[PDB]
Amino acid sequence: KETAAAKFERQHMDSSTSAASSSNYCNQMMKSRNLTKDRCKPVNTFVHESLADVQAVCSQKNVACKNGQTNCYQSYSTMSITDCRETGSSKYPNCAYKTTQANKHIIVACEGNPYVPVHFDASV
Amino acid sequence: KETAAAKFERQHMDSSTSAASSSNYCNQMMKSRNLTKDRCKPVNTFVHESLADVQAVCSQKNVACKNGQTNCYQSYSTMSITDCRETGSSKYPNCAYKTTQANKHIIVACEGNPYVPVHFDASV
Ligand SMILES: [Cl-]
Ligand SMILES: [Cl-]
Repeated sequence: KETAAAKFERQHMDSSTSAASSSNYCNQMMKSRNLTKDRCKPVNTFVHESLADVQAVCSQKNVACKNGQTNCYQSYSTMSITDCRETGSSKYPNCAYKTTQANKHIIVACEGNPYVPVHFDASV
Repeated sequence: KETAAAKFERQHMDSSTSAASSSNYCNQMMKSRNLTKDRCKPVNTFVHESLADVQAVCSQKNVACKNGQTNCYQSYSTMSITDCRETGSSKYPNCAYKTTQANKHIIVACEGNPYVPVHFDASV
């Protein structure tokens, strides 16, 4: 079984690009990170910063999670992110995504020792 | 019982200001929109655009909702928004919120006739 920290890395980290460079970014990344294996994951955000910068958010601003838990943290700075969301034309196994690049604060849930991101809650 | 459309208006519309003007915006708005009545709503976004502009999103870009439903729409343009999230010092009945102003696309779920926003899904 994949650890929670490792799943977060796979689903939400893309440190190898500064930003989405085209409309096809999401189609490509959703496939390669294995998020379209048996069904199309409807919504998923990738963060274009170093793993260290994202892990650091776990010691930044403590805020409520949307679900009411108290282990969420909001980045002090904005980060480059890409939101991927299925389009109307999307139908497994032919998943199709809209790519939206933005620079926003991120909010992650953190857990464990070391205390690291395990869920992506939202961007602001 | 409040209708779904009316609840969306109460929870998510603030057309009377162009933007949050101070750190106390959320404390004030969460109280006055009756979102701290019996418990502190952990997270809530207000949109600083006309009701008509927000309703119009229901005929803009169709995208997946985070929960996998297909009735979500992403605004073509960015909108002024304020995210309100409970802080660590927050404890009912003394709710306390962090105010974060941003200009982002909004994503809403739409339902009914007329086809209007009934949930705020996310911002991008
Ligand atoms: Cl996500
Ligand atoms: Cl919200």
